Amino acid sequence: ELKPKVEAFLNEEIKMFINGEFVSAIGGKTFETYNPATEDVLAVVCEAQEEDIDAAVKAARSAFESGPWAEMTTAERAHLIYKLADLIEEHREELAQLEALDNGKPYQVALDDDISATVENYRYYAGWTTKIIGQTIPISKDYLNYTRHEPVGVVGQIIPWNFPLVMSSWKMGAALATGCTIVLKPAEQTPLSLLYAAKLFKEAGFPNGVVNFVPGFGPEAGAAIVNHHDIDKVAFTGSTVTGKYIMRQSAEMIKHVTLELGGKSPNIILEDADLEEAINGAFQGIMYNHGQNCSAGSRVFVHRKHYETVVDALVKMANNVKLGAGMEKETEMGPLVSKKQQERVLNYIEQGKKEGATVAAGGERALEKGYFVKPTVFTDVTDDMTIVKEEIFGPVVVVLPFDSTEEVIERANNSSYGLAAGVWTQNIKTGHQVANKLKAGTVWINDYNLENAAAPFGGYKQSGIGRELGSYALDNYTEVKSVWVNIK
Amino acid sequence: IELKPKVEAFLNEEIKMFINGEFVSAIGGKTFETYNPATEDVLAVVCEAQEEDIDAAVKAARSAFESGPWAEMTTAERAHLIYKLADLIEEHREELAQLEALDNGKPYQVALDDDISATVENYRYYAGWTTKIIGQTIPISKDYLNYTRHEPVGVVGQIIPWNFPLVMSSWKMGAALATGCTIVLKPAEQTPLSLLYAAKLFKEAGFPNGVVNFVPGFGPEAGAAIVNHHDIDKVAFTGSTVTGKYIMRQSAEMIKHVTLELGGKSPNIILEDADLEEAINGAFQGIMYNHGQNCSAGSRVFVHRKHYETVVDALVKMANNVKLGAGMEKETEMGPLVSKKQQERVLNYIEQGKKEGATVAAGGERALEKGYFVKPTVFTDVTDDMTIVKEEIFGPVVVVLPFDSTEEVIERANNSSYGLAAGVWTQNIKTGHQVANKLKAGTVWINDYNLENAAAPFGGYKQSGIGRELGSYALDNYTEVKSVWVNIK
Amino acid sequence: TNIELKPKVEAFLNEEIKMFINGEFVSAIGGKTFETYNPATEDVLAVVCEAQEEDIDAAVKAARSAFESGPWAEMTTAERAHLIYKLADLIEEHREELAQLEALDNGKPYQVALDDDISATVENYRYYAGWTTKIIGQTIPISKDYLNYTRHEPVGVVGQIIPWNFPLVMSSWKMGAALATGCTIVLKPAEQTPLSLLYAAKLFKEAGFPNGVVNFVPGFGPEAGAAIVNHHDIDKVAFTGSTVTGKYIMRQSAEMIKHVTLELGGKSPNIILEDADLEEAINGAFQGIMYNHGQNCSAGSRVFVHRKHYETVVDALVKMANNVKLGAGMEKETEMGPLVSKKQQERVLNYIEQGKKEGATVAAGGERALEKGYFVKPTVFTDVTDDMTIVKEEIFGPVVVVLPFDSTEEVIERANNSSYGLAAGVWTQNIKTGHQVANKLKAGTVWINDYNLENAAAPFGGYKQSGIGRELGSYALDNYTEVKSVWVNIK
Amino acid sequence: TNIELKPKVEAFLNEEIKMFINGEFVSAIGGKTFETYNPATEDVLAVVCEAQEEDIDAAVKAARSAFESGPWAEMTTAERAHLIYKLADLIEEHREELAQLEALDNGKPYQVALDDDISATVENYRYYAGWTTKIIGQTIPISKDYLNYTRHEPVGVVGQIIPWNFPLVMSSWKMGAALATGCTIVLKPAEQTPLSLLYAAKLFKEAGFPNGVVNFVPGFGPEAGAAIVNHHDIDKVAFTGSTVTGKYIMRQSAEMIKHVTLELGGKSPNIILEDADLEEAINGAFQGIMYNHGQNCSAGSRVFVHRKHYETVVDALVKMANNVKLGAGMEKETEMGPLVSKKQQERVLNYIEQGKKEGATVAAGGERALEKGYFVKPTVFTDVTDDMTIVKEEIFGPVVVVLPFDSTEEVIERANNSSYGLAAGVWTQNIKTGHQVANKLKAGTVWINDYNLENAAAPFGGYKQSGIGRELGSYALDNYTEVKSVWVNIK
Ligand SMILES: NC(=O)C1=CN([C@@H]2O[C@H](COP(=O)(O)OP(=O)(O)OC[C@H]3O[C@@H](n4cnc5c(N)ncnc54)[C@H](OP(=O)(O)O)[C@@H]3O)[C@@H](O)[C@H]2O)C=CC1
Ligand code: NA
Ligand code: NA
Ligand code: NA
Ligand code: NA
Ligand code: NA
Ligand code: NA
Ligand code: NA
Repeated sequence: ELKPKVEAFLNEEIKMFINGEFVSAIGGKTFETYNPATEDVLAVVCEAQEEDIDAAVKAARSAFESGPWAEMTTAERAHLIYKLADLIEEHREELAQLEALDNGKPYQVALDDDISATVENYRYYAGWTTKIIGQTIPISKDYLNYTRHEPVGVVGQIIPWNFPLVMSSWKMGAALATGCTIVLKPAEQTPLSLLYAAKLFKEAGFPNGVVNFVPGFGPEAGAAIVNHHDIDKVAFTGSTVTGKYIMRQSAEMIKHVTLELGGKSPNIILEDADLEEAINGAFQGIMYNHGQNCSAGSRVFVHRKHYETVVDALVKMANNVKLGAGMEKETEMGPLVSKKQQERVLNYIEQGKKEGATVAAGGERALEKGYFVKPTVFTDVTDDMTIVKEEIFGPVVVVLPFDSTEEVIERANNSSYGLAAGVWTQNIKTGHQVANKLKAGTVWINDYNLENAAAPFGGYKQSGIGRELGSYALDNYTEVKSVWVNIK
Repeated sequence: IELKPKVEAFLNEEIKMFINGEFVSAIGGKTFETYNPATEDVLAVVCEAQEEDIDAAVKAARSAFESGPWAEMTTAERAHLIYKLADLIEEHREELAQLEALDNGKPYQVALDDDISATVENYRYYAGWTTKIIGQTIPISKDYLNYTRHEPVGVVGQIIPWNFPLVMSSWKMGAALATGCTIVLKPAEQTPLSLLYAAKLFKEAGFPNGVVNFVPGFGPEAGAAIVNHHDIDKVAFTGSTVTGKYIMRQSAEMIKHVTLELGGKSPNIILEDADLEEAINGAFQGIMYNHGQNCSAGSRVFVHRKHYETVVDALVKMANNVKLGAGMEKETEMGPLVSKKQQERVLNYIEQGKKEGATVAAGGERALEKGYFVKPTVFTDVTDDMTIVKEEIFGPVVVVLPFDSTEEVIERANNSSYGLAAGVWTQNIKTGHQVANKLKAGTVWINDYNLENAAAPFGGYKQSGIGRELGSYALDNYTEVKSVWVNIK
Repeated sequence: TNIELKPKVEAFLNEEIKMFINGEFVSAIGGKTFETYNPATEDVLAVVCEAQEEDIDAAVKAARSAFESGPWAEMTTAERAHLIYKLADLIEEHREELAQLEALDNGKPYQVALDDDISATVENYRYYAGWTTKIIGQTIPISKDYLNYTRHEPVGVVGQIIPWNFPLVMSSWKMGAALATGCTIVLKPAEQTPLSLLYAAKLFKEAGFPNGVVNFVPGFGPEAGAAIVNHHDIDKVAFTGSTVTGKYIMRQSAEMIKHVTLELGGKSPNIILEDADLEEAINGAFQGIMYNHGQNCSAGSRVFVHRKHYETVVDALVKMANNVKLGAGMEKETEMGPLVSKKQQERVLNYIEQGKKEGATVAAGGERALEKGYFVKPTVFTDVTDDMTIVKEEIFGPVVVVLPFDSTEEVIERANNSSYGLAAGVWTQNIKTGHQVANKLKAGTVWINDYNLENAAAPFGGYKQSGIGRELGSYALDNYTEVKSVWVNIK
Repeated sequence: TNIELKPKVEAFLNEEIKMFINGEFVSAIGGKTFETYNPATEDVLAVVCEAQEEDIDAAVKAARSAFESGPWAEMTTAERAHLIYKLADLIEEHREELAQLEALDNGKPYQVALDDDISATVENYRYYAGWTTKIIGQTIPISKDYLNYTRHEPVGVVGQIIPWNFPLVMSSWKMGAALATGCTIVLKPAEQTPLSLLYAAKLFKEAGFPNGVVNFVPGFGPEAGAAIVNHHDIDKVAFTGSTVTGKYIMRQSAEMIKHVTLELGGKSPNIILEDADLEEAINGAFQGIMYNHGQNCSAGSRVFVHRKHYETVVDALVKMANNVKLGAGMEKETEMGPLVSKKQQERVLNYIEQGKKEGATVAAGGERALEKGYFVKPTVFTDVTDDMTIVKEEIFGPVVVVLPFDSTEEVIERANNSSYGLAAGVWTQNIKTGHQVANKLKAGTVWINDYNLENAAAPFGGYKQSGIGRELGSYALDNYTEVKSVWVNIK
């Protein structure tokens, strides 16, 4: 049941946020975001067009070059971010509702995970503002040599629909900590939590233009950000094919890019694993957020000695999953985010059936309505298949037996992807050895799907370029200047 | 200057490629010619890497990265190999400086004192990094050990231009090799000699087979095969902004990390309170160093109105007094440009200048009987939207602009797609740092110009580059950060 | 015209001031109390519980327990960070109260306490709260056979002793860094200035610090102080004060092989070169020594002036000194309050007498001021030589010596010819001179065309006998940690 | 079977061993000399000039001048890096000669001196040579009004005292770091082991070090030693040795507010858990203590064993103990040499006697060995309790105590119940337990499924009474630096 501030918010046209003001599109167009558990329209939103992206970029450029954002001390900047975090925490329940409704995930996990992490991320990054240090370099008695880590300037950010608010925080936390200004676009299907959070940027005291939110569609608002001549740097998270596109376009202006694409991450259960823990880790690893997770462990490699114990257990778990609307207290898994996604993963499940794999559970849709799909366990698979090699992005897992550690490493690494990996073993040497050999940005030994503001994440190979979170994200938003002072 | 015996021996034969630790000819036998730009005579004939050879280099590098000594070796051991390489280059210093003078055209004494000495210092610097490329331990929670590993990216493909051939090979390889990567490297068709000579030293220093692979040839074939290679993990390139676009565009298809150092049109600013004597020398050397074939050349000298007339006079005199000649002639101060193609390209820029109405206060035409030479040139009476004021010429051509206020010169300096470097001349402590902070450029020299060192990073803002070379910074380009979480609950 | 007492201050002062141990406000085990005075009036400001050895022992046991188990030991770094953040928010909420206490107890002007001290306190906790999640060790690539990593672990129970010149802010320098690393604390404010800290204690409780993570033990140097210094179970010591007392602390710490951090005095030089911007340099020179009544480690107590400008600077510092409005801290027109105590006033008056005895000239001030309170007139000495006591020794009063010089090489040699090396300032418009002279001065901090600037992010401390180690900045964290190097065989 | 002397070693020993001060080899000012012995034969190995207080003064003046002016003060970081690298190349070229001196002078087996000590020396200089160009300070973004930056300056003239157990390699730990930062050195080798260092001195001269940058003063603790510790012009001190002497060094340093780095003893525990890999763990336990004849600060002198495995490990260590081939270092079959001196033999035999007196069982060894030279049989004590003197104190001989335990919580408590805290080893195949137990042990270094691993890149040092500070790694550089924070007003 709706919180009064959520009811109030949804009782009207959702404005975009530009130069510190809530505004309609210049051309006046609007679009609809739906509630995926019911298919009804949830809200009507102002539709950012190229001309609006261009007003936003002008606002961001002004805030970066002159005014309080440019003049502020690092402590002052830090306090703004810290105050933002406090405000988000205060509106925690309203934001969790907005995510549960717009995105579809269960309210309680949006609150406990998503919202909670957004808060922590902004607090972490506030801490960095006064610590982005450069170097003094002893080279010669004749010169003072030093580097300055300057903000890159105006940055364009594109956010997908699977962790809407949290992902906005990854991107913004680091960029704002360096002193940049932002032009950010949420996904067409999940613009609500961010647009609601814009009230909190204004209230925390952000100067006008520091952040600008332009909801809209990829090919118009999206592309306007990527192709914009006055945007200094771009960051994107999405499909590998759209990633290729952003990079291609960014080339035209020798523009730095940061991308986090998808994956087909392996979750490995070795013979000496703690089988109880590994099975729960294997199930959560794919099923968390309905499989709508870049780093989902969509390949559970299990040691031949435990294939059957595991495959059984995952089937019983997969059946037990209570599907429902996110705003229902008993819902464990919600629906996918859109009809397009629902089709897209149903078409993977069949494409896989037509390829010869068999279904130990799921493989269809769920409930009377909503963009739902049953949690699905595939069995009898081969490394060359479509469903083994490609990111499905639904709650579908392929389980593969193996007979040697050297084999599982080779097969785990035989992929164009390399976002993440899990390794379950109790042996100290094996766990480090294997994690060392896996070609992925993040490896969890005896766990899976753990993220924190302080630990970087991202892909090797076609899973991305660069890293998000940690100190590391900060380098994406900086231009290093080397100053030499002749003191001969 | 007389040829060294080891140079003579080297040029007395077909110049071979280096792949998998062996000197070899192109698989299909093709060869090409490199010239002596001061004479136009062929200097040597070289084996010509084709796509298939790049394929062989890449497989050798893949194998040396995945298994064998370079993969097993301690950081100390890798470091010592790199240190032994530097000692060897130092030993062959005179031979290498000769090759560079003959093949590139620059004067022998500066190749020795500058290029070859910097190459040695860069490898020594980077050897020191092997044992210090540290990751982090991150305290987050009592229930986990969190740590990062900075792993070498793998096989890296590198393309270097022709203006600082040996040194630029060192910028690239120093950092890559320090992280544990393996290299497929392509020198410019115009200047493959110093690199291919130096290959001997990689072998003798004890590099294992395939750790480094040198494939000379042409951009459209050898270059493209590197850029497009499915098994090359990361690429680095130095050159024109236009080819840079190409490289990044191509790298997109594989989600491949890029490092680029492109051109510039760097401002060199003389403020009113500058030590005008030192400023004049810095202005002149900032453009004329290496015949202007320098990314960071101070190609736009901005001069406070009060001093404009005075420094234009001096740069004109200095221009007209430089001794043009063959690099291997001891009286030479400036050699020719690198190729007929560059000589015409630059000449074309000067014509466009005159035609756009700028004045030629000095130079403006070719020099001597043969060779790709161009007279030092000073353009005057110029304006911000002129082709010559805005575009990288890459020859010994300067454009001199007067200005009236500091806010003005900052704005006009920054009004460019480029942002590689800048010079600021002032004796005031506040003005010098204030102006340096406001310039959009990777490197600013206060009361100096054109200084590089292994320890200080270099690169561009805007369309002058992505990423940095030199210093600790370069290392981040050759690494993949891995975050490991160990549940200890 | 009086600044009106804050109701919460009045309430605080209306009762015995308790100490803080294991999360509770308590009296001393033996019931002793001591008096703290208002140095402007000489009246008693409050009666405060006096910590004895037995009380330090109780605080150390509490701290030990909070470090070894309990929430502080189990909390994530984010959670520890949030505690620090909220404590800085509470400090800010009580900004006026805490500034009135500084003014009343220490003597300094209220507006300065507010704008400087309290605000710096707040920022210092905010800064350090940011470091909690960022205190990182290394992964070291050595060999394929081993995973090599280091951990920067909190050293443990830390003993901290704070002087009286910047009471609250000094407590924050000490505690912010240490708390950021996960340490637990036993801290002693100065006998003369225990109030601001004991009031602050309400705020540590309110923010939610677990029991015993911080422990405040007011009292005397020889009983409470020495008990901290000499305690078998305090893992590390931090101190700021006199160079003589510093020696004692290090000598005692030798017996347990205990890491020590110390910030001691100085005789910092403030150098005006020929090409200085004279108007800015005169103001810097005057504030450099007069700020906080000269009760400042880094005070530019030696003003070196290039021969050309010497007389011009002397005349200006004389006029400025004579124009200072002295008065109580809690009075709005006050620009410079009294010295912290009778003993300190007597100490500086003696130094002035020595200066006169030794042949120096009192160009201005040089005696006590007003009817009541520990006041001393801002003082300017001329006709001094390098071998004089007043030029070599820390006075810790609003007293300055002015010295002319003829060359840069000379001033650098004279500035460095001292046992001290806390700070220096250099005034010159020339880019090369600025940096060259900063490079040559043996001081932990050098201000070029400024003076007395401090920030949470920038380290502070002494060369030579001005100290060991640094406070503030990232640097201050390493004094609070032990480095553990872990080798994991992965062969 | 004797290892044949190298011509150069024979030529060196053929004469009086000179000291090295201001780039030249010279006699003591007062003509005094002392004898260093060969601990396997008890014969005099060489006569060496004995540095007095007057000699140390000469060395300090030389180092001071080298630090303040001349080539070392003007060299670029690359140039100073090159000197370090060349020195390492020279050490490598004389590897056999240096390993022979170590064996002869210290008594350790030649092959070990070679493969270990002398190769670690080389690598240690190569490592620190690489740091020369990378000792960076910070640019700190604080305000648009200022450029804030720090400089990590060399502290200056550093006094270094090194013991006799790893002569040459210890000199390298200390000088590598301190030389990388740009400091100058006054170093003293142990009375008993001056040869390898004085021989090495030729290499510093040959590598091209400027006059005075390194100065070697061999002699005695209470004369040459104390004079370093007490010199007014030495800016920092570093010492390795006994707790008791460490206390003295820190007490003396207090007088000048001088930074101290100390590595003292330990009683390190080597823990074998129930799921350990027993074969690996037994070898590691045995080597953990027997390496270098037990003359090792980090020696696993307390072998803790899980009850299940206690008797198996005891029998195994008894058998290995009695199988070691004792002999001269210069004899090819030698596995363990003598102790360094009659005095050290008398001390360890004393300890063994006390062990027997307090009720412990000598399961093996426990007496002297051979007919001449300072040998002691590898010894294994059982039937031991935590409060015995041999369990608590550092023996510094090839003596070990074996103790069973029944829970992991118990062994952490017993291992940590010590004033020492140098190192620990943990043997277990479980990923969780390894890290957990490593995290809870209070030791500077923890090896998981190994023991006695050292590397230039990894820090080493003690918690508690085992020391202050760290050596090796990037960390060791901080000990040789003074941090200067520069503020440039750019308003
Ligand atoms: N900042 C700098 O240091 C440099 C800037 N430039 C800029 O470029 C201008 C023209 O010179 P130009 O050499 O034509 O510039 P390009 O950018 O085309 O070439 C730069 C280098 O890249 C190689 N190359 C060319 N095409 C490809 C390709 N498709 N794939 C991979 N590699 C390729 C060339 O090899 P090859 O020589 O074999 O053809 C050359 O060594 C110069 O006047 C200057 O403005 C050029 C060089 C360096
Ligand atoms: Na929606
Ligand atoms: Na990639
Ligand atoms: Na050529
Ligand atoms: Na008081
Ligand atoms: Na000191
Ligand atoms: Na001896
Ligand atoms: Na200690």
